[PDB]
Amino acid sequence: EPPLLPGENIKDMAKDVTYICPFTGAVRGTLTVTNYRLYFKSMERDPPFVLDASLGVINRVEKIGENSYGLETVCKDIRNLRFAHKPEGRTRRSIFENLMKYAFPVSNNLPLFAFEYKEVFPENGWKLYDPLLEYRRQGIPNESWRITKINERYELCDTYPALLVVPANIPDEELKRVASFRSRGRIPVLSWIHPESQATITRCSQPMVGVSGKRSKEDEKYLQAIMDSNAQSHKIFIFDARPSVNAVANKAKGGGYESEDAYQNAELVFLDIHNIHVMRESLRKLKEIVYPNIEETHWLSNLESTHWLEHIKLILAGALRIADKVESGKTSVVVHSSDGWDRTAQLTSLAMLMLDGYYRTIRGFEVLVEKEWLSFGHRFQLRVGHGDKNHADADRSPVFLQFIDCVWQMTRQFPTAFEFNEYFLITILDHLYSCLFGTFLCNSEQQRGKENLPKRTVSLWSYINSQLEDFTNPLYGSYSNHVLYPVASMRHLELWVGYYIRWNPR
Amino acid sequence: EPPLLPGENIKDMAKDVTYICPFTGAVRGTLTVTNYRLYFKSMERDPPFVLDASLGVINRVEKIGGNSYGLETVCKDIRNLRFAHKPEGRTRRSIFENLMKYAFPVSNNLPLFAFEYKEVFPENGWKLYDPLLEYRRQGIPNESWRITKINERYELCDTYPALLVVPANIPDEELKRVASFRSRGRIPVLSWIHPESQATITRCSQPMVGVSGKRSKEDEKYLQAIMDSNAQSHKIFIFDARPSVNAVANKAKGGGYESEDAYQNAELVFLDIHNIHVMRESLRKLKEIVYPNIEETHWLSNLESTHWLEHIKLILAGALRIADKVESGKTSVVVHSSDGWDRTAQLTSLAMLMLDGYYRTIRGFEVLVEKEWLSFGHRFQLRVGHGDKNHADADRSPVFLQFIDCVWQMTRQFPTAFEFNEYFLITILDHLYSCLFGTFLCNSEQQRGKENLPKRTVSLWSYINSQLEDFTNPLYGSYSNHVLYPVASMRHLELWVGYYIRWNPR
Repeated sequence: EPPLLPGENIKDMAKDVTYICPFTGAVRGTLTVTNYRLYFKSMERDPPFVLDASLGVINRVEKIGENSYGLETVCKDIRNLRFAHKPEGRTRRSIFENLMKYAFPVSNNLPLFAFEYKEVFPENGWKLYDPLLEYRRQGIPNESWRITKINERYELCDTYPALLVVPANIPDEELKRVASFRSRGRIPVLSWIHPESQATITRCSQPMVGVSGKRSKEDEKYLQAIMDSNAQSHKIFIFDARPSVNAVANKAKGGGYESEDAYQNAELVFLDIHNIHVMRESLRKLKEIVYPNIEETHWLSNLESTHWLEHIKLILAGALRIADKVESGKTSVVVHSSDGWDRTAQLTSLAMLMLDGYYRTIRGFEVLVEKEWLSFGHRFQLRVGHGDKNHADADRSPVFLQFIDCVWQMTRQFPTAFEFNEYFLITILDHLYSCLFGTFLCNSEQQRGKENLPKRTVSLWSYINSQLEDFTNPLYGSYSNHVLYPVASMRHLELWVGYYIRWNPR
Repeated sequence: EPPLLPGENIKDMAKDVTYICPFTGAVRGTLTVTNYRLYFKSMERDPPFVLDASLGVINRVEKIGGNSYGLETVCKDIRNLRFAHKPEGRTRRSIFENLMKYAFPVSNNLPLFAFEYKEVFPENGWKLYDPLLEYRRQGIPNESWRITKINERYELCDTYPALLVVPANIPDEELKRVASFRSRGRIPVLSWIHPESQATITRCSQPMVGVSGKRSKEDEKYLQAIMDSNAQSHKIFIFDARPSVNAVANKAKGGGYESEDAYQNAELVFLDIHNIHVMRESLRKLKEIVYPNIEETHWLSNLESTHWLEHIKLILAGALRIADKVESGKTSVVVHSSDGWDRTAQLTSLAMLMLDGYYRTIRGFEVLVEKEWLSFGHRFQLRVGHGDKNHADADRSPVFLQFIDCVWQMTRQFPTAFEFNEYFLITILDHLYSCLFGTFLCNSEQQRGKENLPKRTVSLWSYINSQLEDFTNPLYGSYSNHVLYPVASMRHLELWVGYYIRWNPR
């Protein structure tokens, strides 16, 4: 039986169930389903064979010689579990239907387990990010950057946070017109500012140029304002995440990019970072060659054909170029993609980790994610698909998992630079799927507000901070050359075996 | 000008020579040729651009016409150097012909620079390996193993050492008959013995079975004697390095392997390690993709298509199986290949590094190489091709470089286990080509005797031991689980960037 959490109770049980381990072979024992997890335990071994998996990691439940009547569960953490029952046992129809029921609460009008979890913690992780204090830590407001309240009721842009930082001399009536030219109203707003130089990383969605080469004076002058806010007003850079050919296909459909005609003091650079469907396919290919068994002779070329490490390379390379342009070049940059909520989050949050050691602290990382991922409107419910049985949904993608891989890469190249360790990163990716906490539910701050998550769920980061000992890097604290420059090369980057090939007892 | 060694003098010089670096571009300065090296130096940079390359690393000197008038030199350490002079300068015909002269002393009846080198060192590295003392360190002679003097005039086997250790009850007249059945007289002689168990690693060439299934009673009974010498007289193992199909092709041609008919108490295992021409091709492919510039997008699959790491895997896997069979299985083993001097040296010396921590000490490694590579008749002159201009020779192969790569792998998987560091391994491979030292000249102990190398040349290991703290591993000394078991997997093994991709200043 499973050691139960507060709020968690057993919806089903089954004896003499066989799990077929592809490493250790067939093994028999007891399969429990709760409203949070799937537990399998076997006293036919020493040490006892244990399978402790939250329902949230389940992507599909499939019906299925020796041991060929049972259940397969495709998991979101790079494994499949498959079980066997008996033809004269008849538990399979009970266990299938209760997994199907409790694995997919959103599909079955049931509560996610985050809402039933009644554990208490010493700190409230929901009070850890204060938008106003984080800007203060950076020195905002100031003479060039003011806080507007125009979006405190989500009227300008319903997938942004309440408080937006914008250039001081641009007033609220001009922002309304700029919102009409930026896809979904996602206008350029301050992510981060350099303390010594006043150079900024701002972020937005794509400009609505379209087939006819449309322009916006106020948008153009908005970008000029960003450039004008920097002391050494050299030039402004615009990093578009997408490949050129994808940005041009966007233009055919209403979107597009900043022409050098219209944004006369701007350099546009395309970063050749592909869209969500590509990344989803990439991870799917990677899962196929890594689990259950790795074919050794074609290992390197199979890995190449997934493109997983090429995508990781490009993402960090993009972040590197942005970071270098702010730090070395003293120049302000504007980061956008199509919708400015997947690739852009990756790009700003990674550049910000390079630039500012605050975000390398456990507490500062929890802020970084809350700010740039949650507050800025990354669509986690859609991207991860919590408790929803449409496994084929085209709107699912590992964009956030890709971010955490890129961070791991940085920890390997700088093992003294982060207060957190590898286990913290894995733990984040366990709770990205688990739905134990409310942290990664909903698609915007506004939805998080309406569902009232802070009063109705526990914050992941409340748990983490009760347990800092398990997550701290012992070697931390002696990297006072405060800017990190990792090497984005196929020789330097490694496959995160720790995460993607962890289920082998070896 | 070059800072000259004792015995080294300038045969030629040339001003306003341009070296074209494929990383940093064109750079101008002074090209010296000595009787040891090629030096290029430029005061048109800081820090001054220096090219310090021994003539021994030069594989070919090519004219370029007659910056497109000059010399190309293809080097043996995974690089090419190319120079430019002037059409109205006319130094090229002087520098070409003096390189051609001094780069290829064996082709031009001239002395190798090892013979002209008159530096003195505190220790004599030629007195470091004493065959008799190393056997004593192992506990030999003893009741089961005696030292014969039958080969002190090289009469039994002219590519072996003077002193051979053989089983005590086999007398000298039976060895003569066993030499007739083992290719080139390379009879099974003791490499290493277990202190606790009396299990042995012995080594030889292939048995001369041939098309007709020939047998040798005394050979068969010789192997029985080896088995009889072990306490727990389990069974004897014979590890043939070659793939099965290569051993059968050998049998068609006079050679072959120990049949289970004739060697009734023996188990034969084939290790699927390919021959010298394959390995040469593998490194050639690897040189192509690594120098000058690496094509990043197909990096992994290009590396796979060299097979370099597959060969490294199989070699270490073979050593692993031999080591395991002695340590865990308490069983004696017999290692052979075709000639028992390339693959066998790789296999015994690597197994011996796993089994005995003495050989992991700098001093012990110098003994390991002297014993199993030099004394046992690895043909370095032919395999490396010292001062010889026949670059296409089919008898050249990186068998020893392959060994050093395998050792590097082991240092990475056990960074506290070896007293030596990466720089020591690179330094060994620098002096494998340099011909500064006498250590890697000639093809046998007998040739080394005739040419009288100990009185006429400096030992590489005399230099190393003057300079131990450049070669010492700081983390050494806390691995008292004394047997190493590396993992021979394409995930665990790495491309030795340090050695093969070192010429980039990055």
